Amino acid sequence: ACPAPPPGQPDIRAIGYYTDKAGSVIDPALQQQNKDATAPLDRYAADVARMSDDYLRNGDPAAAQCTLSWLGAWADDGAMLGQMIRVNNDQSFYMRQWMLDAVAMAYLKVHDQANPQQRARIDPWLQKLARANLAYWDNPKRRRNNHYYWGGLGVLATGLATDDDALWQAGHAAFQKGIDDIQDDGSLPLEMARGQRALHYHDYALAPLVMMAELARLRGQDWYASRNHAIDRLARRVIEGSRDPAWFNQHTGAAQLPLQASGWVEFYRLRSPDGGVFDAAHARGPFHSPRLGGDLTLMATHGIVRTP
Repeated sequence: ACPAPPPGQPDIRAIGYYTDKAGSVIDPALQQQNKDATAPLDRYAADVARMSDDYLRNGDPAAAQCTLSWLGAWADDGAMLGQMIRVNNDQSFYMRQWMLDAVAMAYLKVHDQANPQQRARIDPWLQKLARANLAYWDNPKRRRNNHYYWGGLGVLATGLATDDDALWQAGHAAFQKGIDDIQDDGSLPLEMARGQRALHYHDYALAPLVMMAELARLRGQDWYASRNHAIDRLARRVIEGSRDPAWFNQHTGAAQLPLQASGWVEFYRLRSPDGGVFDAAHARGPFHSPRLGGDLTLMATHGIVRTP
């Protein structure tokens, strides 16, 4: 049957772990403190991705029903709509954005099996989560780096799964901020500030944008073109940096930590002129990222959704 959903807590208390302004040197103790305070959150994101994956893999509505049941349970519970407790930075907000990405993607993947009683309980929950996140970004004091783009993913997914065109435009807007931040050398001036993790965060900035561009395709919309294919520039710099960190290691004062490019390559393999460049990355194996929707290999090959 459907296993019992964990109780949904209406509060996030996450902890920051970078020590320096570059957001590069992890404090392993504060990182293990966050891993323990966000393990219930991650376990649910993994569980709703896993079951949404299972429905895609074999069509079985039971996995889609158990996914919808868990989401509606956490919607009833008002999960994550509480106080985002500030320990040493905005990690609790970040965590809500990433959890929104996971649950909104997982809803999406199983949305063609939802009763009208499921949508009515799930849709206002995701729309509250999304508008709560957008409100953080209404403040011009908040620098719109990769966090803005990751927030865009879940906002956009909610707008698409709830048929909310103001949330769709909001997502599209963050995507456009991404593509417009991409310089002619393929870099991103704010992620170039991450020192050791400049490459890492370039990759981190790409995955949501690519993923946003795929949700666009679900409405029959090609956003990969924008700004003289600026996403091709950013993708180029990431994949040619996962093998050759020399450019980042030079352009940043710091030496890079090796990168295995994220599962966005699963999708961009099918969209670039020479998808062959992504053969090594592809071979590193089936990519799973709940925050990015789950089984990216599955969704790249057979589609984020079974039916439109």
